[PDB]
Amino acid sequence: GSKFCRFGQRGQEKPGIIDADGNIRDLSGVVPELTIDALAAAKGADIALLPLVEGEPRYGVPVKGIGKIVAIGLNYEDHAIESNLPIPTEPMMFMKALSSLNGPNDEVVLPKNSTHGDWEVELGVVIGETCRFVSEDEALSKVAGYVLVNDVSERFNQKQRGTQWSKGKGHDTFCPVGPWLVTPDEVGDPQDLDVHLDVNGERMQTGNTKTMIFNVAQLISYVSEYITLYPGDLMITGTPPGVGEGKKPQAIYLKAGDVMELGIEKLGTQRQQVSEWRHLGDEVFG
Amino acid sequence: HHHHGSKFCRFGQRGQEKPGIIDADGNIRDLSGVVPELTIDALAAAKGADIALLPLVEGEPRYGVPVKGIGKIVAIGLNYEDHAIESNLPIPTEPMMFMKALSSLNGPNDEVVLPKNSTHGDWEVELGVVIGETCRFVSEDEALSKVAGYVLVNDVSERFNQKQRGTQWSKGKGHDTFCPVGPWLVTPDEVGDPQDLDVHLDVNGERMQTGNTKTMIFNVAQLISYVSEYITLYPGDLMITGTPPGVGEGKKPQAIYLKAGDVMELGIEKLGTQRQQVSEWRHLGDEVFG
Ligand SMILES: [Mg+2]
Ligand SMILES: [Mg+2]
Repeated sequence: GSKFCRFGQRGQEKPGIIDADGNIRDLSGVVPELTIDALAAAKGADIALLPLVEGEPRYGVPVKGIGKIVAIGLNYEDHAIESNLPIPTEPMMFMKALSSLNGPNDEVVLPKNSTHGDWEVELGVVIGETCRFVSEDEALSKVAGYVLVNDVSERFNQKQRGTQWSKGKGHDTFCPVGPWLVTPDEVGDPQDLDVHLDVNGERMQTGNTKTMIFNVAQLISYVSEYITLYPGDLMITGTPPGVGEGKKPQAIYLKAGDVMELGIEKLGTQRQQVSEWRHLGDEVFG
Repeated sequence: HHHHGSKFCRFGQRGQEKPGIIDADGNIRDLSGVVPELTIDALAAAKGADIALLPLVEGEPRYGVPVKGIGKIVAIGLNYEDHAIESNLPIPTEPMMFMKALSSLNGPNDEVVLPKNSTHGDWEVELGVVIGETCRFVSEDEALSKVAGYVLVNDVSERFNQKQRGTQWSKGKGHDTFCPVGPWLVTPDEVGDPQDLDVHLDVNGERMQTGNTKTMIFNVAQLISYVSEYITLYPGDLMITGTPPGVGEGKKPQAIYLKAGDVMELGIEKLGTQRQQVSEWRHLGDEVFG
């Protein structure tokens, strides 16, 4: 067993594992919650003895207890070329507000009066062991698994209200994560995964993680010199070309009624409906 | 449910802190018989506790972060009018925001460990705001009602990592030990007006920063209201609201920075005091802070 998930309504999710047929099996008999500490027991469990889940439940964020999210800026060489930007010599880092975390298929709500909402399919890395000044040679051994991410962005809030990108990155619902935490033995080389994203069934982003400027090991090593990564932390590693902001002749942005569909090889798929802003009340996402 | 305010704290070694309240004589009183931990959800029961009945805490225990469960830290850039004048910077038309990585959180008097090869370490005394109720597109008129209390903060900064390794400030703000918070979570009825509090920070006994929150450009209510349109603030979240003039980076004729052996001492009216000793980098191993 190498694909883990969390299923059910928000705030009520249960731990699960994806069997060889693609069905969810309930892990509640083995571990109470899918946390990083629970991975060893969930990885050792006998799948054929776990009950099948009924009712076609919602996928939640596949790991409970993500403490913070570190985000990487320009990190695809073919993206740098398409934007006519220089190759960064060290990775741009910014924080992806934890309150943006959402389920993989959950509704994406555009911010108030937003006309610059944008998509960013990204490889997410979930840390398994504390990363504090870790060498590049040892970095990948600190990884618990990989996840599919959409780094949803508001380009006006990101770039036209100051120099700090996080202002356009932390909105409610702007970090769909999942549906699977896939352990490294199943993922293989994280630097050979096909990546894609469509909007309304029209392909917008195509790439492969081989063209990352800083690979996952380089990113973990660098980040750990500035910000300690603890088990459960998520790092989102940048996006290939094809974001709406870069479309020619004119940029293309998200609008109400759009449907985003994205996937990364071995990490499953996401589908989000995009809705216009409304006041989301006392809802606590994640 | 009285309207006189409270000074809450957490006391003990790391990972073993207990909930406390400060009495009028400055003693710590043990709250463990009333609530098991000093969380936001615990505040209701904690504020109704009769201080005179609680045990005196003996000895001089370490103060921890005064509230458990801070989920994230939102930080403001330039936000004191006198700082804008001393730096000859424009008065902002909207607040600069960045995120202070949660792993920088530390107790109020805990050692500050400089990152590797740091010669640009710097101090920033700030008024911290702990959120008590969810803030989502909240108006200025209702913002302060969402506040659980106020805390003293040092927004410790590595100016080279902050500004000379790219444009994103968080890279020089998230280092281990770079957000000492405390010693007290002070509820609004005790603080009074948050926009009339004296602020200071000394380094090795020499006064570096002097100010008063009356010169804030965006007041606390305006900051909460603005931030809440871009990022939802949940109970327990911390917002650090900027710093008065006198940071080391701004000293004339030459900037002055932290070095191993330096002592930072800071305070804000009604919020207590902090003291941090500064150390050269070492590998902190598997230690967890906060
Ligand atoms: Mg991104
Ligand atoms: Mg500051």
